Amino acid sequence: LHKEPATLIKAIDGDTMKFMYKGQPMTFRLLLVDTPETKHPVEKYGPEASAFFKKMVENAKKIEVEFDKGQRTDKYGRGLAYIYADGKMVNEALVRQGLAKVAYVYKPNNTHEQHLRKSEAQAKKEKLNIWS
Ligand SMILES: Cc1cn([C@H]2C[C@H](OP(=O)(O)O)[C@@H](COP(=O)(O)O)O2)c(=O)[nH]c1=O
Ligand SMILES: [Ca+2]
Repeated sequence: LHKEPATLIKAIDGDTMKFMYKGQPMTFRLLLVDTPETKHPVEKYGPEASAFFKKMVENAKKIEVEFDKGQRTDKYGRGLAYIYADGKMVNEALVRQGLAKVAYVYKPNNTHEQHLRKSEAQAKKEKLNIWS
């Protein structure tokens, strides 16, 4: 896997964002996680997850996207990646706070699954947010 740059245009919710990627605006969706819903007809921790994601990506010097080994987009045309803000994976950061659950684990895009599950298990043991 490799990391590629991208530019933040807008944070949408806990797990979806608009990026300028190779000079074209594109929606991206975090791999392997689900933040609580705030759009579709509001789940507990949805606004909290959304705020955490927004703050982490808005404050970054450098944003990178890392595709996994399979599909790079989902059926809605969203890019599927691990997103890094100054080298810190946002997917893991949300899970580690109990603001997302490991979810949507679709092979072959499961490279960081165990890493994320370990963070989830720590958030759960610490009784954080969704696990509280
Ligand atoms: C994270 C992810 C979501 N999806 C799809 C599954 C869900 O489709 P359906 O909407 O048809 O259920 C939706 C979950 O995204 P959201 O959590 O943004 O709604 O996006 C993928 O196909 N691949 C992925 O890797
Ligand atoms: Ca979601």
